[PDB]
Formats: sequence, structure tokens, C-alpha cells
Amino acid sequence: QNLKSTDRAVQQMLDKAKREGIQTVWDRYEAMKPQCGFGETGLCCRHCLQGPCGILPFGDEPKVGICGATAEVIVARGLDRSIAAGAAGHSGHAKHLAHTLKKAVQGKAASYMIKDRTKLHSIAKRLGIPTEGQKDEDIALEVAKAALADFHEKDTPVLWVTTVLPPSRVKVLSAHGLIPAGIDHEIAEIMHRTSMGCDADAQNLLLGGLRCSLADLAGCYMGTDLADILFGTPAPVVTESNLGVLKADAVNVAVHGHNPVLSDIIVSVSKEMENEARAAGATGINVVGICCTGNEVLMRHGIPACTHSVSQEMAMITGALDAMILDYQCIQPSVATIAECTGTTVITTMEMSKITGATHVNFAEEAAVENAKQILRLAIDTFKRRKGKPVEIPNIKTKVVAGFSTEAIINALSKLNANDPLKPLIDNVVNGNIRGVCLFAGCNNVKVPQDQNFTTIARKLLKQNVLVVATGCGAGALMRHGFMDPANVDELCGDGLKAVLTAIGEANGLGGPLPPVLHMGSCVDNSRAVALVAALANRLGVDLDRLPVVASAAEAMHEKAVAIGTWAVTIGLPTHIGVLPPITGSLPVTQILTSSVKDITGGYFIVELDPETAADKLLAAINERRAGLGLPW
Amino acid sequence: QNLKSTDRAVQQMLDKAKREGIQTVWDRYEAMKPQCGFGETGLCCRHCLQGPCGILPFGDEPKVGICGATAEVIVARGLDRSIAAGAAGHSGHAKHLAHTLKKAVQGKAASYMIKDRTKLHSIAKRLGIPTEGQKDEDIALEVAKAALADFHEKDTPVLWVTTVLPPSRVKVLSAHGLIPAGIDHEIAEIMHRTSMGCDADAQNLLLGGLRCSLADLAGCYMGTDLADILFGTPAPVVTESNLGVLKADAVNVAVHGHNPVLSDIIVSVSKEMENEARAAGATGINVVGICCTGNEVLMRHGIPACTHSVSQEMAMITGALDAMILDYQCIQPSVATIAECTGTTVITTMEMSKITGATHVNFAEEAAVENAKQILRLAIDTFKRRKGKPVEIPNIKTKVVAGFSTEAIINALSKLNANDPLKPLIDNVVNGNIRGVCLFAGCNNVKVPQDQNFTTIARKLLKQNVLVVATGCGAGALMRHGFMDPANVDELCGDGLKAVLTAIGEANGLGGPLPPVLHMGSCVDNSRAVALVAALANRLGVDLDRLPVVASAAEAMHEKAVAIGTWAVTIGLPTHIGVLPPITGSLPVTQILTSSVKDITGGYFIVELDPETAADKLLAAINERRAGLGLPW
Ligand code: SF4
Ligand code: SF4
Ligand code: FES
Ligand code: FES
Ligand SMILES: [Fe+3]
Ligand SMILES: [Fe+3]
Repeated sequence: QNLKSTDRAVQQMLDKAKREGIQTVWDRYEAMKPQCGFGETGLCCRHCLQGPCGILPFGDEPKVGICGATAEVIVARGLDRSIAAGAAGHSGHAKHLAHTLKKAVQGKAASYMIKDRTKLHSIAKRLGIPTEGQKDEDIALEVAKAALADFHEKDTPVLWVTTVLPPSRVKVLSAHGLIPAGIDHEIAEIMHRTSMGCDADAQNLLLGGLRCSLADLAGCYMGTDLADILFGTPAPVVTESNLGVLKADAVNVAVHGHNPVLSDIIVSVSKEMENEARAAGATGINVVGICCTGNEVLMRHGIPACTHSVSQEMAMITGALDAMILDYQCIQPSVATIAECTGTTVITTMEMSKITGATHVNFAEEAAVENAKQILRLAIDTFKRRKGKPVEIPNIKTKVVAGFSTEAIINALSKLNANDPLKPLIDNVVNGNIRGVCLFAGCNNVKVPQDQNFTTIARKLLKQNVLVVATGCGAGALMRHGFMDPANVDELCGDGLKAVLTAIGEANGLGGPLPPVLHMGSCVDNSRAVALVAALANRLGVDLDRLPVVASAAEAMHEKAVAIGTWAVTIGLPTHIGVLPPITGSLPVTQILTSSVKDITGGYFIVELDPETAADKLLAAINERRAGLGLPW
Repeated sequence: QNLKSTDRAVQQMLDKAKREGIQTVWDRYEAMKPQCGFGETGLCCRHCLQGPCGILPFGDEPKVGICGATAEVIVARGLDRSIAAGAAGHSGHAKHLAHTLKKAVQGKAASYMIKDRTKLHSIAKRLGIPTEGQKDEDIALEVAKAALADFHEKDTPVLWVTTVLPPSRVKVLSAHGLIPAGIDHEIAEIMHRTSMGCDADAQNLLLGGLRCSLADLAGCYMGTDLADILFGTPAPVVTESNLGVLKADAVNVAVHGHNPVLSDIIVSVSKEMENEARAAGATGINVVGICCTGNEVLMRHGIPACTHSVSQEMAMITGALDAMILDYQCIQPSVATIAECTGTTVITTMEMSKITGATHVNFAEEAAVENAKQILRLAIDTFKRRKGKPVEIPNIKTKVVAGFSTEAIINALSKLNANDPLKPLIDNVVNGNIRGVCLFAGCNNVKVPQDQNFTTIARKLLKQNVLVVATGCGAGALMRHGFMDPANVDELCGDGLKAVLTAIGEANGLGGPLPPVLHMGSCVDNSRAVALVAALANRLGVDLDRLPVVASAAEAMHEKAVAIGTWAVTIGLPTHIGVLPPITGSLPVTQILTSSVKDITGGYFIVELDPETAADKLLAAINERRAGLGLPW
């Protein structure tokens, strides 16, 4: 079981699933093997009905696609489409929040409101929206309008790109034609240019892809901005993670997917429904999180993280999960089948996201609270059906300190320097106490023993005094192995990093250090890491490609993670990916993405499947940036 | 050679290519075989880095994707993405024309103008744009603005859907949530919903796909509307088709791709450059068309069609093609390699469409004429380099009558009935002289002997008195085999259809019938067929799904043709496809697309690879509609 997941609760549930004859993601992976080498390497094209066209990586024919598409054209086109798909996911999330804010301030969705006035004003100033003497509702209406305008061509480029990066970075990108014109515009242009008989130049295609990845970044930053306005900017919180946060005595309700728009209401309403839960014979309603929707409610409300990503089915194998409430993205459709065995009620709530066999509740913001009550009532009924059933919740959980928004990180730092909060951090970068910054992002992947890359790399970097921050299922991997518990600072952190975490925490009235890893939120909250890095760049007077900052999508799966890794490269970061992306079938494309893009954006991909080697390579990237600033290392 | 293409000029050039060691599309197809059965059937998914996931059509494992995606989810998601890609091609074409018109009437692109005042006013009235007392330039500015607005969400749905179909059809579509909200919005939503862990219900996915196909229809209709405003509505023209329209003594210049924005200027400017061509020792400049850009200039100016689609390389094998001038879509990138052997200068002109090894001229409307001159000068230089070279142009061409816009068809009919032009057509439908209407659309496909399906089906339908109209490479196939020469009416048409073609032509001062097939233009001009069918529906008082009208993508290749076939189904037509689309790996998806969609939109796919059988099935669909109207058959 240890080759499947390094998570001991996951291993326990894998034993139970095996016992009970429930097929898992790892079983389905095993039945897939051996997987197709054309597709693994990127050398397959299905973009027209003359295909499929495969190209042998090595050897004889086929060597070229039927229309004459070369290996590097086919590889570049497939990669571009995955970037567009990731952009469309982060785009749709952000767009739905933009409409939600619009409805709220126009009197049409009373369940929603401006919860963060300060964030709303900051964003409007960053956008050029006049706030002086304006009502909050009108400012927010203008912010929502600008959000929706960034999806199409207009007078200006995508403002959630050009106003969030430092002017020098915008200038580098703009000299290369990389600034997106509109988010959905770029997505559509990708799909056009990659379709048969269109763009057939690897460099041209990849440049289009860098621009589309910045449209993805715009969607991420928009989604973060709007969720913060709507639901509050995260501040440090204490909670728990892993399957042990389920309670046999409670109605256990998982919020799963990505968009917090429904699940924030779920969290607020379940408090009122606790009495009706008690009448059903439960102790109450226990909301737990899965994947990024769980990260959102953990970040803002301290909702305990139940599990993530590849292991999501295991939450249901316990037999104690009464409801799993879905919006969209990264939901294994297998859940709808597994429910018939485990008694879980699986509830879809989004029109564009249905799963055959799952109960659908047609959620609308205009009636959010009522939908919430309905959904929770289904959960309560499900609990009633397992009164007296045996469950098996692994008694395994970790302590998680989280809520490290960029505003929270700055506020924490400001207790060491009120007028210049970034300076203590920069000071300790310069004197070597902090060697660099590494952002862990992205998913788990069934091909990698769950969490093994995240924790192996994290461990080596923390011993080398790297400040580690994390999002998404990277943050989930680290939280489930204790990397967010301050009690583990002694064991995990080098002396200089330990000193800095301890100074900041003890100056923030925690009596102890910050946790070993800083949890910066959901996958769209990778934008927060951008906000931090851009701030450091502005404070130092240098472009982002001169900072000792790296990223690692150590166990990447989703097309969103490919989009994210590509924009990390495009804004100038050495960007590791710990799973094989479909580019090895073309050496020229590989050379562009790992070497020559350095001369365009200053960032580059680091493809490395061995996590020890990957940690070495990330240390080398950090230290080369250090040397480029004339710092010791 | 006859198993490759039924075109005798193509066969001659295939002999020459074989002689000279130039690899062709058919050779590359042969080296691809045997092709992958997972991909052919649709049972492959690469939408995340846990894949590729294949599902065996029959037998043992793998039976399910790694995330639990079933065969019908995988099939529906792949089909939806191809519909979005086709939508993005027709979308990008239309968008570029919309910007071109905007620039023209704002004083920024003097090479462009309002060439069709009547079309501009008609379109504005159809859209609700006020024209009374407005300057033409301001009306056109409003029309361009509305065009660009249809790409994103706004107060209204996509007007190039809701104002071009009869109200009853809009009502049927709208009851099913099928009306697009914005063109690029729908494309992005497809890419979101089909990405990993999102929509996993075959019916939900396919409904999303029908809506996206209507976004494709909107792009098509927009592109037709705007090109007609900018360059003139086609009226009947006489010209020629096939390779024999090349002349050894001239500078031979192919316009190839889809968007007429550059190539219309090429046509106008080459007239002025004829003297400079003569000074180079040529007789002049001979512009010829390939694919849909060629269809555009054939439709408006009578430019001879040189070849189409699968056989495009053969135009260069002659050795007499001095320049091939590309915008985007359906260009085999092989041309850029083949040029090094044939001496042709291959010129790309679009930023999102480059081919390694091809000369790029950065075309801008603001300087169109100057770009045109530059491009033509390159052609002239190329001619100079083959002074005295032997060429081999097959002396094979057909006579083509074309230019049958819907306005032209109505004007022709109006000579039989001035006040009620649709009535003579309807009369002859009712008395059986016209059994029905069949639209031939779409590409050639290397898997089908070139043109064999188009001509076999056309022949059987014409003998049965079907009015046949055609677009795109379907029109190209029929024109190259004489189906657009009125001299062949006697041989090809049944007596009743012959009678109708003869009455209309003799009443239009042609001294003979209309040609056997009516050429309605490029692939976006499939919208013209919609305009005709909607008009017939409005004139009869019935929805489109009650009319004896069918469509045939007899040799479909491109994702655009899949989008087109899907919207033909969505607006209510029996819609044949003569190539295997990637849906056979899922029986439920096949059942939806060929049977149960009848109960939603009234149309349905007819999948049939045998063209004799397909003709029978199209006759049966037509006659079942006839019976449903209570007509004899
Ligand atoms: S676009 Fe080219 S490479 Fe792709 S499937 Fe079609 S013929 Fe093959
Ligand atoms: S989305 Fe599902 S079926 Fe597709 S590649 Fe990923 S795991 Fe396999
Ligand atoms: S040949 Fe296997 S991915 Fe296409
Ligand atoms: S397995 Fe061949 S198309 Fe993917
Ligand atoms: Fe996740
Ligand atoms: Fe074509």
C-alpha cells in the first residue's frame, strides 16, 4: 500500500477498499498499464478526422503527421490546448465569482455581500477605479464590470495581468507580444491556431501558449481578488487535516471542487442547522474540505481538511461521509459509483458539472441559503440511514496552521518592521538565514506515490533554509504530513530558517514559530504567491527573474497545473515539474521550454522525476539567482 | 492512383510526385497505417497527466479512465473539444473581419470600405440597429460593435444566433438551454467542462456541445455577413476549376486558407501589377484559388479554382506555382517543405498562423495594399527564377458557374415570381419536381478516395430530383467533376429537377438551365444555406425540422466540419457524415447523436461510410420529411 500513497490514513482505507471489492483510482491506473508511449511523449494528434496520427519517438515510420505536422508542431499544439483548458477552468471560476459579486451589489443575491471593504478599495485603486466619495456597492459594481471586461478584447489589455505585475515585467512581456488581449479571446485563439492547417511553427505556437498562460494567471488573480472581497481575506487559522477529522457521531459533509461560492454558504448555514442535525440524532454538522474548495473554507474559516486529490475516494471508504457536495474541477467521477457502495449522497450543484448517478441540486446565488438548507437536509437524511452502522475512520490527523494570505504574511512581517514589512524578510534573504523561496503548487498524480515528491523536496529545501510556501494539493500534501504544525519546526527547518520563523511567530503573539510551510490557499491563490513575489521585486528594484524564488509542481496532474507552471515560467521563475509532461517526444520543444525561454522571460521549466535530484536542481536555481544578486550562498 | 483521388489532374500530379521522390499526403497516410483504434473510436483521453487513458471498445481492461471517466464521458468530451475548436476557427475568422470593418469606417484602413450598402442596411435592421437618418459609416460601426459583442456575455444572447433563425426554432432551442451566451464564452466553457474532474454526464456534455455548435454557426453567419458588406454579395459568375487554370506563361499566385481579408486585396492589386509582371517576362498575374479563400474570390470575382483540400500539394507539383499566399486553416504545413523542391514561394501573412521554412509577411489592413504589392513582387521574382523551366500543368479544367448567394438565388427565383420569389421553389417541392434539398459541405479526407463520396451521392440525389447546393470543399469536389457546368444538366438531373433548373435559368437570361449544383460559397457560407432554409421555413409556417432539407459532410476532416455538422443537427436537419467520427466507441453517445437528439432538436446524424447507402439514407430522410408535410414521394 506504501507504493500507492505515503498517507497512513489513505493506506488504511486502501486496505478497506481492497477488502470490500471497491475499485480505486490506483486499481484503475494498474489496469491502464502499459500506457501509450505516443501520448505520454506528446507524439499523438487527433485534431482532425484524418488521424489519429502518432509519431514514433525513435526509429522508422510514422515520422510525420498526415497533413505534414512535424513532431514539434504536434507537441506544441497539444501543450497549448492543455494551457487553454487550464485557463478556461480558472477563467470560469473567476467569471462565476464576478457575476456573483455583480448580483450581490445589485440587490439580486442577498446571501452574498462585500465582506472585505479594504480589499475592495485596494483592488479598485490598483485598477484605476475611482473610490473617493463612491458607495461601496458602486465601487464593487465597477470592479465586477472590469473583471467581466477582461474576458474579451477592449481598449486595454487584460488588467488582471498588467496591473498585478511590476512595470518592468510587463515591459519584457509586452516586447514579446505576450500580454493577453482578453481571457476567453486567448483561449479561443489557442483552439483556432492549434486546429488543423493553422499555426505550424513550434516557436510561434509556444509564444501563443505563454500568452494564454498569462490569461490563466489573470483568471487565478481575479478569482482570488473576488473571493476575498466576497468572503474575507484569509488570516492565520488553526485547524486539522486528514481523515481523522471525520466524526462517526456527526453528519459528515464534504465540500469538494474549487469554487467557494456555494460552500462558503454551506459553512455558514450548517451552523444554523446544527439543531436540526441534533434532532436527527447526530452531534451536529461537521463540514470538512476536499481539494481546493476545502482549501478555501480552511483558509477563511478553519474548516478541517479531510483529504485531497488522488485519494478523495478514501474519504467515502470510511462509510461515515454522509454527503459530498460538488461544484467543479478535479472531482473523480468514480465518486458517483462508489457512493452506491458506501451510502454517501453525492450532490452536484453546477450546470456545467454533472455526474451520472449523482443527485443534482440546481444551485443559484439568488437562492443560495435555500439550496444550502436543501443540500444539508439530504446529508442529515443520509446520516439517519447509517444510525448504528459500523464506520472505520482512521484515527489519523495532523495539526494545521494556515490562512497565510499575502496580506497576512505582510501583517505578520510588519510586527518586526512596521513601516517596511518586506524588509525583515529581505534582510534574512541577504544574510543567508533564508536561502530562497519555493512555492509548492498543483495536484497529486497516480503515477507518483501520493505526497512522496512534495515531502521529499520540501524536506531537503527546508534543511537548506528555503522559505517554503504552498497551495492547492501541494499544500494538502504538506499539511497531511505535519509540515504546517509549528511543533515540527525543530525537526524540519535549518537553523537560519528556524530563527526567522521563530522571530516572526514570537513577534505575532503565538509563543512559537510560524509553521514550517506557509499555506497560501487554493490553486487560484497561486496568485497570492505572485502578489508576494511582485511585492518583493518592487521593493528590491529588480525584475522577478532576478529573485531567488522557484516553483515546484512536484506531482502535477491537471491541465490547470500545466497552465500554472507555464505562467510561473512566463513571469520569470525556475519552475520544476515532477511528472512527465507530454513534451519529451520533441527535443526542440523541450529545449525551448527548459533552456531558450530563459532568454525570453527569464524563467524556465525544470523537468525532473527524481525528487532528490529535483531538490538539488531547485537549490541550484535558487543559488544561481543568489549569485546573480551578488549574495553569498 | 485512382484509389487516392478521382481527380485526373490529381492523378497526373501524383505520378509526377512519385517520379520525383516528393512525399505526398497519401504517402504520409500510408506510413501512418494501421491507425490507432482507441483514437479512431474516440476511446482515448489525454486531458490530464495521469493519462493517456484508452478504453478497449470490446474485451477486458482497460474499461474505464483512471479518474473513473467512462467510455461515454471520454467520447463526449473529445467531441465537445472538436466542436469548440471548429467554433474557434469560424470565430476567429469572423472576429478578424469585424475588426477590419471597424478599422475601415473609423478611417484607419483605407484599402477597405462598405462595398454592399444594401447588405449593411439589411443586417442592421435584422439586428435592431437604427438606420433612418444614419450615415453608412455609423451604421457599419454599430454593426461591427454588435459583432464583437456577440463574443462575450452581455444583456442579450448571441444575436448572430437568435436573429438568424425563425422564432419557433429559437424557442425550441431556448427551452433546452441551447442558445449561446457569447461565442468565446461557449468555447471556454467547453474547455472547462471537458477538463479533468468536471462534467461527467454524456447527455449534459452533448447538450453543451450543441450550444457550442450554435456559437460556431454564429461565427459562420457573422463571417458571411461581414465579408459581404466589405467585399460584395456574390452574384452568379462564370469561371473554371482544376489545375489546368494555371498558365505556364503567367506569374501563378495561389490564394489559400479561409479569410478573404488579404486575398481580396491581392485580387484587386494584381490587376495594377500586371504591367510590372509583363516587364518580368510574364503574360501577367494569374490569381487562382485553393480551399475556402479561393472559394471567396471565386464567388465574388470569378477567380478560377485551382484545387482544394487533400490535393493542395499537387498545385505545387506542376512546378508552375510561383507563390502560395496563406492566411489560416486547412493549410497542410507540408507545403513549406515541398516548396524547397518545387521552387514555390510560400508566404504566411497571419500572426497566429506560421509554418517553419515559409516566408512571413506581417500583413496589416492599415497597409494592405502595400503588403499586397510586396507579396506579389516576391511572386514575380519567383517567376523569373523559372524562366525556361519545364512545367507540367495537366490540361484539365472544368467550367464553373457559381456565385449563388442566397440573395442571388432569391433574385433568380424572383424572375419567375416578382412578389413571392420563394413560391416557385416551394411549388416544385410540392408537386415533386424538386424532391428535397441537399447541402454538401466540408472537406476531403485522405481516408476517402478524393471526391468519391461527394460525386457518388450527388449523382444519386440529382437523378432523384433533389436540389443540390454545396459549399467549401464539397463545392470544390463537385465543381472539379463538372457538376457546376450547365451543359451537364441533361446527363445528371432528373426530369423534374431539369425542368426547374431550365425554367429558372431561361428566365434569368442564360439561354440555358442553372448548373446541376448551386455553389453557395465558402465554409462560413454554410450560413447562406441556413439563411435560405430559414426563409423557406418562414415562408411555409413550419420549423426547420419539418422541411425536406438534409446536409452531407460526405468526406469530413476538420474540426470545423464537425462543428458544422453538429449545428446542422441542432437547427433540425438530417445530417450525414461520410467519414467515421470518433463516437463509435460509445453506444450511448452514438444513440444520442443519431436517434434521441431527434426528440430535442428534430435533427440527427446519419453515419454512413458507403456513399450508395448514404444516398439511400438521405433520400429516406428527405422523403420522410415529405410525408410529414403530407406530400407525395
Ligand atoms: S491535424 Fe494533421 S497530424 Fe493532426 S490528426 Fe489531422 S492530419 Fe493528423
Ligand atoms: S481526465 Fe481521466 S480519463 Fe482523461 S487522462 Fe486524466 S485520468 Fe485519464
Ligand atoms: S496513439 Fe495513444 S495517445 Fe494517440
Ligand atoms: S491511445 Fe491512440 S489515440 Fe490515444
Ligand atoms: Fe485537488
Ligand atoms: Fe479546404
